Amino acid sequence: DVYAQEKQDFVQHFSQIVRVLTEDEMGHPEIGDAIARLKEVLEYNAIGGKYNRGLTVVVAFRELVEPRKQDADSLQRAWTVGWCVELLQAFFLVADDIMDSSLTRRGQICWYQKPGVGLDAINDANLLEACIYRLLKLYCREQPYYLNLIELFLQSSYQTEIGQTLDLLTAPQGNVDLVRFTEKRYKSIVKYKTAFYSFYLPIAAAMYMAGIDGEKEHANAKKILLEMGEFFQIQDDYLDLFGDPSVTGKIGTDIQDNKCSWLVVQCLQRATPEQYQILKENYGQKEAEKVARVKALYEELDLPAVFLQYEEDSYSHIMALIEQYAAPLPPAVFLGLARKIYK
Amino acid sequence: DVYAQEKQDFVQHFSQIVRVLTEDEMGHPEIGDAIARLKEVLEYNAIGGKYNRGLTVVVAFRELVEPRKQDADSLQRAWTVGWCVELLQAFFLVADDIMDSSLTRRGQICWYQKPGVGLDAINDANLLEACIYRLLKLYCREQPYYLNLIELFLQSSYQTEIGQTLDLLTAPQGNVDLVRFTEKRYKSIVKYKTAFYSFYLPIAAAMYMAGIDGEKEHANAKKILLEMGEFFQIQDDYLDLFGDPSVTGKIGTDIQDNKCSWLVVQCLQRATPEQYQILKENYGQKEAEKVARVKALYEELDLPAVFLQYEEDSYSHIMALIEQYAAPLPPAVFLGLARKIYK
Ligand SMILES: O=C(O)Cn1c(C(=O)NCP(=O)(O)O)cc2ccc3ccccc3c21
Ligand SMILES: O=C(O)Cn1c(C(=O)NCP(=O)(O)O)cc2ccc3ccccc3c21
Repeated sequence: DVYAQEKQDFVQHFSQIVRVLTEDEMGHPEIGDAIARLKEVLEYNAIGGKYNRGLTVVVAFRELVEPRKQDADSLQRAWTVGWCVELLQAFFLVADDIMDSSLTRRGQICWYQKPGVGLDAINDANLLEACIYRLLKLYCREQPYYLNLIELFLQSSYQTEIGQTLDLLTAPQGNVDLVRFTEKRYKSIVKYKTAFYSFYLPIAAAMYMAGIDGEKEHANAKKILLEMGEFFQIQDDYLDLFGDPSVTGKIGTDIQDNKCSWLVVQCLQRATPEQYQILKENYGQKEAEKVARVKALYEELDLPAVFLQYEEDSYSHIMALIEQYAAPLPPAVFLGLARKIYK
Repeated sequence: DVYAQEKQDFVQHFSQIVRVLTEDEMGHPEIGDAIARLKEVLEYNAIGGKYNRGLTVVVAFRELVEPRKQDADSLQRAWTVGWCVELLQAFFLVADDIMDSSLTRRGQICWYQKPGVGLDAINDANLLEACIYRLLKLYCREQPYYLNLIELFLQSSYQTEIGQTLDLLTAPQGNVDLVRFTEKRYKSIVKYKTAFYSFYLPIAAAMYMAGIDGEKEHANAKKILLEMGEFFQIQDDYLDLFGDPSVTGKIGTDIQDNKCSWLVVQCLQRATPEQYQILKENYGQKEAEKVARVKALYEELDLPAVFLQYEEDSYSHIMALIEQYAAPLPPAVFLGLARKIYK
C-alpha cells in the first residue's frame, strides 16, 4: 500500500526534520538549552501516531505530479510539508490534552502530565506551531507555492481554533446541557475542528506543490474533502462506543466526557420526553452503571443500524462528489483516501 | 507627543479591527457563537495596556514614509499592523499568565482566572495569534511587503517562544538554583523573550511598509533595537524593586517569584561565599521579612549605583549605535524611541 510502503521513508525523514530545526543552535549556542527542550518536544509529540495526514501530502503529491518532476528535492519538500501537517497536529493535541485535562494520548502519558512539564507545555505547543513555518521557510522559500502554503497552514490553524472554541462553548467542563447539542452544531464543530485540517489541508498542500493553485480546484477539492471529514468523525464517534477495542486499539470515553458525539445528537433527535430525561441523567457520568444505561438507550434506538444506513448513504454521497468535483485532478487522489476511511 | 497624540486614533481603530475580525460570521452564522467569544477575547486582552509597541509601528511609519504616500489606506494599514503587534503581545501575555499561574495583569483579573475561562484561554491565546495573520491578509495581501510581514510576525513569535523556553528552563516553578542565573543567560532571555518582539518587530514592520526590506538596513536596525531591548528590561527589573510604586503603577514581585532579574545576576556576580548563602535562602520566598533581606543585600552591594552607572553607559552606547547604524534611516526613528525608554 502507497501508505504502508512510504510510512518508513516518512518516519525516517523525521530524523532530518529534527536535525534541521535544531540547527540555529550553531550560530547561537546561547539558546542551546531551549533547542535541547525543543528537540525533546518534537521527539515526544510528533512521533507515536499513525502519520496518515502527513502521509496524505506525500501520496497526493506523487499522484498529482508528473514522475519526472519528482526529483530528490521535490520529494524532500513533500516529506517536509507532510511533517508540517504532523507538527500542526502535534501542536493541537498537546494543547487540546491540557484544555480537556487528559491523562493519555496514544496510550502514553500526555506531554503536560510528564514531570517538569505541566503548563510549560502551552509554550511547547507554540514551538510545535513555530516549526511548521521554520521548515516551510527552510525548504520552500524559493518555491512559487511558498506563500500559498504559509496561508494554507495559517487558515488551517484558525479553522481548527474556531472549531475548538465552538466545541468548548458546546460541551463545557461540567455542564450537562443538551440544548446546544444540535446536528447543525455537531456538523459545524466537525468542519472547523477536524475536517479542514485532517482532509482539506493535506491534499491542498500537495495541490499547491503541484501547481494546482486555482480557487475553483480548491473549492472542488474542499467540497469532497470536508464531507470525508464529516464521515471520519461520525465513524470515530460510532466506533468510540460500538467498536471492537481490539481492532480499534481504544476503549469508550465519549459519554463519560459530555462529548457532542454523533451518537448523542441522533439519540436527542429520536427520543421521547422520558428518553430525554433518561439521557439528561446518565450522560457525563464516570460510573460504569450509568455509562451502560446510555449504551443500552442508543442500542434501543437502533443507532448502530442508523449508523450503518448513514455509512451507506455517505459513501454513495462521496462517490457523487468525486464524480462531480475531482476533475481535473486524478480521482485516485480522493478514491485512495476514501478507501482508507470507509470500513 | 507623537505617541500621546496618536494614542487616540490608535485606540479608536480597535473598534474597526474587531468589526473586521468578527465579519466572517456573515457568510457562516454556524460559528457565530465562537466569533462572539473571539470578540470577548480581543476586548478583554488587546485593550488595557499602554499600546506603545503598537504605536511605534504608526510613529515609525510616518517618520520613514514621504508625507504624500501617507493616504487613507496607507495609515489604515499602519494602524492595523500596529494592532497586529498588540495582538501578538496579547497572545503572549494570556499564555505567559497561565504558565506562571498569575493573578493579575494591568491590575485586572488574568483572562484565564475569569470564571468559565480557565485553560480554555490556551485556545483564546491561539485565536489572538491567528488574528495577526487574518488582519495581515485582510489589509496587506496586495502590498509587496505582505510576505515580509508574515515572516516578520512569525520569526517574532518563534524568537519570543524560544526566549520563554529559555526563561522557563532558567527559573522553574519551585527551584532555587542560581548556577543558571549567569549574565550570558540573562542577556539571552532578554534578547529572545522581549527585545526582539518589543523593539525590533515594531520598527521592522514600519520599515517593510516603507519599502525598506534590505538585510543590511534590518541588521543595522536590529543592532540598535536589540540593545534598547536589553536596557528596557534591565530598567524594568531595577524599577521592579527600587521604583516608586506611585509613578511605576506596580509593586515589587521579582524576588518572591525566583525571577532571573538583572538585580540577582549582579548580586550573584558581586557576592562573598556567605552573601551567596544569604541569597540562597531569602530568594523565591513570599515572606515580607525575607523579601526585605534581599532588598537590603542589593542596597549593601550598591546596585542602585551599579544601575545608575549602567544607565549612563547604556545611553552613551545606544547613541554610538544610532550614529553608526541608523543611516540611511532617519535617526529620529531611534532617537524618539530612546527618549521614551530612558528616564
Ligand atoms: O489516522 C487516522 O486516524 C485514520 N486513518 C486511517 C486509519 O487509521 N485506518 C485504519 P489502520 O491504520 O488500522 O489500517 C488511515 C488513514 C489514511 C488517511 C487519513 C487522512 C486524514 C485523516 C485520517 C486518515 C487515516
Ligand atoms: O510600554 C511600555 O512598557 C514602556 N514604554 C513607555 C512608557 O511606558 N513610558 C512611561 P509612560 O507611559 O508613563 O510616560 C513608552 C514607550 C514607547 C515605546 C515603547 C516601545 C517598545 C516597548 C516599550 C515602549 C514604551
